[PDB]
Amino acid sequence: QDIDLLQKHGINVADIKKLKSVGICTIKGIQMTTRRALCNVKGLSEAKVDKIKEAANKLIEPGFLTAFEYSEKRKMVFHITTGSQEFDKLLGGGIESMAITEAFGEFRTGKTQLSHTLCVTAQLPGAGGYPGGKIIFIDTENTFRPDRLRDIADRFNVDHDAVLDNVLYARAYTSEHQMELLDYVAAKFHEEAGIFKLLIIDSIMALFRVDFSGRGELAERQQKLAQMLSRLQKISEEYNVAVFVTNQMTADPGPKKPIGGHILAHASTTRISLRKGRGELRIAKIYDSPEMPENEATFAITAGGIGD
Amino acid sequence: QDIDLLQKHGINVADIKKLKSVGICTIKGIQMTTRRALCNVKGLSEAKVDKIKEAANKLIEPGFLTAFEYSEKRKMVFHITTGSQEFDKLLGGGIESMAITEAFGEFRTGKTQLSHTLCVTAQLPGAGGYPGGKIIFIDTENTFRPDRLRDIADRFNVDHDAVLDNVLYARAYTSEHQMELLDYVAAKFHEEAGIFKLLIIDSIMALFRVDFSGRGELAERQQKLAQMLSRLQKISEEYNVAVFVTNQMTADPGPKKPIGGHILAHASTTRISLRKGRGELRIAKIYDSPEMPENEATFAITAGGIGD
Amino acid sequence: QDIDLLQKHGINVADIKKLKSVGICTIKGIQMTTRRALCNVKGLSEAKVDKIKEAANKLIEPGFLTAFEYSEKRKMVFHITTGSQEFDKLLGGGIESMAITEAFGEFRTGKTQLSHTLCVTAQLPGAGGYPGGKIIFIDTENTFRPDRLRDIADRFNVDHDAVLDNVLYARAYTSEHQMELLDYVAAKFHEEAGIFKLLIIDSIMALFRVDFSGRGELAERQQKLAQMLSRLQKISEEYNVAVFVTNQMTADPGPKKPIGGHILAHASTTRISLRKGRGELRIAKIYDSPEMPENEATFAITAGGIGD
DNA sequence: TTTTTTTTT
Ligand SMILES: Nc1ncnc2c1ncn2[C@@H]1O[C@H](COP(=O)(O)OP(=O)(O)NP(=O)(O)O)[C@@H](O)[C@H]1O
Ligand SMILES: Nc1ncnc2c1ncn2[C@@H]1O[C@H](COP(=O)(O)OP(=O)(O)NP(=O)(O)O)[C@@H](O)[C@H]1O
Ligand SMILES: Nc1ncnc2c1ncn2[C@@H]1O[C@H](COP(=O)(O)OP(=O)(O)NP(=O)(O)O)[C@@H](O)[C@H]1O
Ligand SMILES: [Ca+2]
Ligand SMILES: [Ca+2]
Repeated sequence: QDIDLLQKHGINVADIKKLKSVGICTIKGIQMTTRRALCNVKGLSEAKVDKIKEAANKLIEPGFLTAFEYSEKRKMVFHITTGSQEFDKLLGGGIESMAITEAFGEFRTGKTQLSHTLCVTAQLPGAGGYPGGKIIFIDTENTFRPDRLRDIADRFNVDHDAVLDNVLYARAYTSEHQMELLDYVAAKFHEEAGIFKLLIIDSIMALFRVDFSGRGELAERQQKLAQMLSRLQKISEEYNVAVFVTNQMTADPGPKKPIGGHILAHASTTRISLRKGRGELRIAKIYDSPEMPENEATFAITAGGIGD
Repeated sequence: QDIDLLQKHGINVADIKKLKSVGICTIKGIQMTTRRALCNVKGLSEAKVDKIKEAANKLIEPGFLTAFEYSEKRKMVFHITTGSQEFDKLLGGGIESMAITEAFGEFRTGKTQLSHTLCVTAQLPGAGGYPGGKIIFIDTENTFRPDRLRDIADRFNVDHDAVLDNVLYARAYTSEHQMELLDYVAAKFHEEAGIFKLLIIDSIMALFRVDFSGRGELAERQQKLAQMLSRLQKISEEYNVAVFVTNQMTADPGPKKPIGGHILAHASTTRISLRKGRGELRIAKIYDSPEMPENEATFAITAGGIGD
Repeated sequence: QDIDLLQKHGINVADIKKLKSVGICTIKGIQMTTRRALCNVKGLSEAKVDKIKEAANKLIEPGFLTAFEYSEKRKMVFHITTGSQEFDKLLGGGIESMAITEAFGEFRTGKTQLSHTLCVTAQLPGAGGYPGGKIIFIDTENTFRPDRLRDIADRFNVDHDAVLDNVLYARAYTSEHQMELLDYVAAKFHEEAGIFKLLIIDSIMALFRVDFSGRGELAERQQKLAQMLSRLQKISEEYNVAVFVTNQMTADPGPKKPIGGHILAHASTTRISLRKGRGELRIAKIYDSPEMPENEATFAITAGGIGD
């Protein structure tokens, strides 16, 4: 729902352009920002504020739904399969939409091999009537290889040009670019309404470790990180996409432990750990999930991505 | 792209000299440093900060590329061959640019024999139209021998004077010099734009083991090390060179294990282990690589470097 | 190369005496110690620290040399011959300066017979214009015999008094004395500038085996040892001497193996093994060397030292 | 909230 539906509610059209200057295009963007993010960042009068907060209430309802009539509103969620059959039974059918799925691993356990398989598998028609669409890949470690996507595209028998032209790409150079680029992701989702399906970020803490070193900067690091994860949760519901996030690990003297404190641990919905086993086999295990229990499976990082 | 393109964007020329006093010469140096590294280190003001961050946006784009149109931007990456044919098929053609390749070994497995061969092989025209250029060699163990480069230069039939005058050299005496010298490497790459090709460091952890001994100094050791590896990754993309890094090993009581924790293991792109086999034959094996699988080969440390 | 050249750079003369109280006499002693070894061991302000680190930069250059112009700076390295002709062709002319040469053996293979020959041979004029000088002998096993040096001094036809007065001697009683005595070696090299040539230690691990027994003290043993070997490498370049080190052996159930783990194996430059053969003949073999290949020779421990 | 070290007989 675009924002032009409010100028017929007595709002000036000049207020429509200034709401687009801060990054608000849809009517749910009004319902997520506070009154403090409009009054004290633009600097308008507070009579100018509730005139567009009253106009947003002449729309999608304020109130309550039953759990039964909400459950049929939850049918638009899809599941993007990962590439192997046992790994989908862990997650319940693959990587869920309207959520943040985080898969951390130690050193070589296939986290950019998993993100390269999803750049091909999310373009194919699959289970539940999922039609497939374009993909945005924000990079952090400089480990995206386009000719590695060719080795996976011949396993599913898809042509070379259709795979690489449906994958956007941008490298974030510092931790300010990781919050700069999320303005261009929200604008890219807004134009082609309903085409994009997946947003893959590589290691989100790969740039926070080196830009906020020490203990005197720990309080700012977990505050610039929490404002990013709340933005990723809002984008994932405003436009109905799936977010996949790679994480790193540290030791624990007093035995590993994921980087990022309780703030990354609470905001994430699904948590997977990849370990290394027999040769080219990896072992995946669910820590945190609202519905799936703790179980294990086995990968195979082959020449065509992740298999069995 | 030099930094003089911003004084035509209303910036004072006095701001150009103070940006050079902290080590920023190119326009990508602006795009990598934060706003906190300019405001809270140098004598500048807030309003003085976004005036040069707005001027840097009137340049190379912020936005997104497709993977297909990015793949032809990835043609400027080269590959420096190592000296033997089977060892190049492991890495995919040799040591890649825009990356950090780390080769660790146990005790005598040819790690300064491999770094002496690259001081000759990266000056010769080779595969993919790679023209060859100068080389910077930062030393840590005091094991660089100039008359050892003569024994390798006669194998490729190159004169003595042309080999030794295209190899710079500096010994780092302590772990502060390893971060001091990387200012002079960035200045040396900046003058002759496009001549240097390789940056070889010897054992980067040979000075961190003895300057930060104990467990009360483990937290500072892995924080001064992470700020160095992020600088090596930035230099390797700002000027399009290849970084080669030697590492040592420790035991593992509970069987070897490389020195340097998960921080060196994540920042490195390619990981090679050299073992000792039959006599003068060594055995190389890939652990970590974004594209190449785990396979093995065989060396021969001869009198002319590494052969077959 | 004394430290008085900094009081003409605005430094107080009272700072000159406190730098001598911690063992810094030459300008290269500033270039090897960190900023943490001056700030947190003396307890000065950190404005007092960079005032002498800026004053040390108005001196011998920071920067880069070519390999050709460095190769003529490597002409001051000498070679101390061992006493037999075939054993010098292994090492390339004898025991090199600016390095650490370690010769381990099993039980009776002539390691204090080799260290007694070098107490005479390093006082004689030899190849490459090497003039000969005084010798420091740190003992660990109580096996230095002065009247054994007389039997070797008549083979080279040198008088008795000139041999014994050019050999200093001190016995280290425990593993704290091995780090205590290296303060007096640095002071002895500093007074007669250019007279001393050799520093012979006997078995450096003969006192670390008995003072750190167990596995609960293995982590401290290899950390007090690594701080000693980095001090021996720094002294060997600060004053241009040669270091010779004797080592012991252990078994290997799962066949011998040298005592001292990967830390002694990496810091050592040249590694020789002495085996026993036909009667009074021994067999020497190179393991680790940056330039010489693995080859064998034969000794003869005669009544006048090592011969052919 | 952050960060792994180190072979013996
Ligand atoms: N095409 C391929 N076929 C088979 N195995 C591969 C292939 N590419 C990579 N591998 C293996 O996959 C592992 C590396 O995968 P990768 O996704 O890079 O792990 P990673 O965790 O991302 N590395 P890092 O970023 O440092 O944590 C190594 O074991 C490689 O040998
Ligand atoms: N003057 C000499 N003439 C001939 N043989 C000698 C003489 N002195 C010692 N030896 C022999 O040399 C061997 C001892 O040499 P030595 O250098 O002490 O070995 P070592 O390894 O140092 N002993 P250790 O310190 O316990 O390992 C024995 O075989 C002696 O018999
Ligand atoms: N010119 C040469 N010809 C043949 N073999 C050689 C030559 N120079 C060295 N070697 C051998 O190469 C090995 C040493 O190579 P080197 O690169 O020093 O290993 P390294 O791992 O760097 N040693 P380290 O630094 O302690 O780990 C030994 O086996 C030597 O015998
Ligand atoms: Ca990765
Ligand atoms: Ca002895």
